[PDB]
Amino acid sequence: DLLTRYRANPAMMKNLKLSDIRGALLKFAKDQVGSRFIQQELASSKDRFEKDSIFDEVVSNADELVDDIFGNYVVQKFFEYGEERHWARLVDAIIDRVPEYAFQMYACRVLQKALEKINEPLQIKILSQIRHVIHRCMKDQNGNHVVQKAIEKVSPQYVQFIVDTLLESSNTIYEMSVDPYGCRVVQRCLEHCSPSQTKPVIGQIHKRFDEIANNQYGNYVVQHVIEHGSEEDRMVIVTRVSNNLFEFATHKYSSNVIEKCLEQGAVYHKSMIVGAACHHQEGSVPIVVQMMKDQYANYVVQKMFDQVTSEQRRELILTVRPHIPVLRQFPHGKHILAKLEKYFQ
RNA sequence: UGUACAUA
Ligand SMILES: [Cl-]
Repeated sequence: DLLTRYRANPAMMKNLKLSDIRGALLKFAKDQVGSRFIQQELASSKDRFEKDSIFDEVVSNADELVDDIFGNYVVQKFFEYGEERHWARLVDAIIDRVPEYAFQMYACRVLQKALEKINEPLQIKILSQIRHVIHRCMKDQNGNHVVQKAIEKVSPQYVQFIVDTLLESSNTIYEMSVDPYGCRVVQRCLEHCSPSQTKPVIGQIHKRFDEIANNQYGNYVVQHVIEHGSEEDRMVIVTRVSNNLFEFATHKYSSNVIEKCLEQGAVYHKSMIVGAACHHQEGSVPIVVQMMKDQYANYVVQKMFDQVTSEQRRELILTVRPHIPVLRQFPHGKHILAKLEKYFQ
């Protein structure tokens, strides 16, 4: 009603305050114009008691606001000015339905904002609800962002249950690594968890490495292992890539994994890949020249020339050059061997 | 000539 009146001429109630809303918070918070009023007031006010004047009403109506298209923004703003006592009341208002809020488009942003802002005891209280639904939650279109947020903002020892969920069955890190949302959880885990946690997670990735490497989402998991795994992980991967260079290079997704090995590898890593690329089986064209005729592997050769040492390049040039005008015959060869003219002049 | 990552 005051809402319906304020909507008429908004800049005509320019002296409206937060405590003039104190019975209409629900209607205001669920209204496009009303929620923008509340937010603009919370951001401009330097008055703790005006802000707290509707806070009791935000708490009382929280469960109806957290998954509202406009109310979720209102609830979130009340994490921006508290300390623990103010954060604890908010968390209590929602804690019991956190298992559902994590799956919801709007309410999941309240859960993320809470983890962003509240102290660690309160974070752990939110995670204790997530424990119940964590497997579903990891690969939910909404739930994965809450799990990602947990891994980024909570110390590693209190997300152990998330890591143990990735390891809950033999096929779980595979299942997660090929899921469009699950794969982001795996990547956050490789970025932020302790080596005690990432070791068995990476161990499982190695077991089904080829499959994950050529999956449209798993290839990012493998790339994150190359960057965030141990020196011994990079060695097991470069070694396997080198031994199967042509097969990795000629497939859509796994070709990016070689490029990552080239980009992040040390000199001896690059040496093993160039070595495999230049081996000439007594009855065949060298692997590198075949790679240059392939829709994906030609980009891998280009990445090679760009990242390897001059002496490793010399080995490539001396193996390619007895076969070039034979390569211009091929489709896009003109543009392929032109991008490499820099190294043939 | 070849790949992702969410709210008015
Ligand atoms: Cl949804």
